[PDB]
Amino acid sequence: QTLFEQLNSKNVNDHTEQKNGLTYLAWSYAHQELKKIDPNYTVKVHEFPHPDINTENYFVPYLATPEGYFVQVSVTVKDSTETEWLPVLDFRNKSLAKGSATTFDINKAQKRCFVKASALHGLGLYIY
Amino acid sequence: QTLFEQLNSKNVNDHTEQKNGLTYLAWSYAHQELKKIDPNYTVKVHEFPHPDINTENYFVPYLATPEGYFVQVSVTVKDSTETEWLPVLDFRNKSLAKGSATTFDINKAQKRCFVKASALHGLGLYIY
Amino acid sequence: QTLFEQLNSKNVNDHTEQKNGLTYLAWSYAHQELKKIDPNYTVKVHEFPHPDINTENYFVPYLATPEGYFVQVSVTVKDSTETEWLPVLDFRNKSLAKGSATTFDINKAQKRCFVKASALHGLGLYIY
Amino acid sequence: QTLFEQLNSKNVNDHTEQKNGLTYLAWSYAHQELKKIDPNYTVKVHEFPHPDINTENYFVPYLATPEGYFVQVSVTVKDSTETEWLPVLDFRNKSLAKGSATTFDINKAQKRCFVKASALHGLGLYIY
Amino acid sequence: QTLFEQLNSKNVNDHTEQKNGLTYLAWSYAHQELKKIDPNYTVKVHEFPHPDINTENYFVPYLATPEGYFVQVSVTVKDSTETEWLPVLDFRNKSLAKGSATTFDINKAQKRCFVKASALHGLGLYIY
Repeated sequence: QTLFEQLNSKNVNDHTEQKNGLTYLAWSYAHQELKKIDPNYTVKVHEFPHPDINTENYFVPYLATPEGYFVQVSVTVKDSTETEWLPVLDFRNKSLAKGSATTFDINKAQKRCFVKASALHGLGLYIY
Repeated sequence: QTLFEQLNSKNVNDHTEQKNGLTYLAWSYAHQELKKIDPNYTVKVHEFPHPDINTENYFVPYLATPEGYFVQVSVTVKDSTETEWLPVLDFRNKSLAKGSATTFDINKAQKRCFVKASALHGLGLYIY
Repeated sequence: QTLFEQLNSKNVNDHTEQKNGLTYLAWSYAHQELKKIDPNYTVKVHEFPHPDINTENYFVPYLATPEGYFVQVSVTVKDSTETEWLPVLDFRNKSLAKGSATTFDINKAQKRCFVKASALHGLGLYIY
Repeated sequence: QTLFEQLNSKNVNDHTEQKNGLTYLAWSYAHQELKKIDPNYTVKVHEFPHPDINTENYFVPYLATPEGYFVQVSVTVKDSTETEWLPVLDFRNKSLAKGSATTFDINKAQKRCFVKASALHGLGLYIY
Repeated sequence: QTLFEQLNSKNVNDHTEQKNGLTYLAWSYAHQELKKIDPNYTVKVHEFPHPDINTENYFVPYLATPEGYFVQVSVTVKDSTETEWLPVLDFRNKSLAKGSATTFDINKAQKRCFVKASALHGLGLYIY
């Protein structure tokens, strides 16, 4: 068949967490399923220059913008790349203004952006 | 036949949400239908220099203008590219002035601009 | 025959909205009719430097002038290009002074300029 | 015969509006008559540097002079170009001083300058 | 015979207006008579740098001098060019000082300078 249809036709319902009334598939499950399909696949978290620090060659792993925070994750399986963006959010799914976000929030957003970019491939597309 | 007519003759009415009295087709449905027609298609969100931050090589994913906010999405299916613009808007469909928009608003506008650019292709043109 | 006469001899009266006592043909209808005649046609919205912001490589999609706002749309069907200009206007068809226009107004003016440039081709010339 | 005589010998009286006691032929009629004679003809609205704004590569579609406003339209039919100038005027046909003209006034003057330049060709010369 | 004698021996008395006790032949009549004699003839309105505005590449269509206003028109029929100058004047045929002239006055002076330059050719020389 094809990668999209094979991956799309799977049930990731069992490995999900209901937090805030939303459904999330854990990254651990996503990491193994793609690993099975393709043994060698790449996950890259983009790094962007920081607006406040002017030191040269200083690149943080997230985008800080005057309006908030952004993350980017690029998942490449079998020579196909799917990029994704996401806003960093609170535990209550509310936006975080400049200077109100901790490093633990960014890491959670980075992990969440990975499982969503994988959903651009057939796996668990129905949840999003 | 042709891509426009094939895509135009589909019913996307079932997968729609009535919010504020407007009809919207979910991106998830748009992502799969184009994926079926063409296995390898590209979605690109344009990035523009930011008016307030003067750091070099700093590119946000939206356009901030003294009059408001703009987003752009370019969808390429089978070597044909359809670009689209849209204003970032509130939950009540009202405009957001400079310094009043959160990152969650931009992401929603980005997703909405994707399904509208896909409607430039035959799919779900009737809604817009 | 010829493109002008074929396009000119059509009834776009059914797909019109009477707002403020003026007659407007919806863009959706214009997008499909030209798409039928020519499968591959281009719509380009011109981008102009902004008078107030001095950042380099900053190009907004409209013209802000000390006297008001202008938009431009270039529609190319079958290797023929028809450019058009229009003033951005209120819901009451009144002019908007510098600093009084929202991004929702510009987008409406951009869509309206598209259907008028298409009317430079035979389609719906009688309305304007 | 010749273009001037053919075009000159036409009755554009039916398609005229009596406003302020003057006679005007609508642009829509002018656009179709020249289109018939010549399928491919060009209309160009000249763009001039603006006296107040010093930004580079900033070109408005009208001429603002310390004494008032000017517009220019160049109509080319069958390899012959007829340029024309006109002052931007009020609804009462009075002059507009620097800083008193809206974008709606400029557009009306641009359309009027087009039908007058076409009158340099035989069509509707008698009105002016 | 010759262009001067042929053109000189015509009666333009019928197409004249008596304003302020002077006789003027309308431009419309002049435009058609030369058009008949020569199908392709050129009218050029000279453009001069403006004394007050220092912006580069800014050229108005008239000459503003500390003593008043001047216009120039060059009419070329059959490879012969006749230039002409004229002062911009009020409705009462009085001079206009720097900063007292509107764009409507300049346009009237431009049209009048055209019919006088044509009178350098035989047509209607007797009036001036």
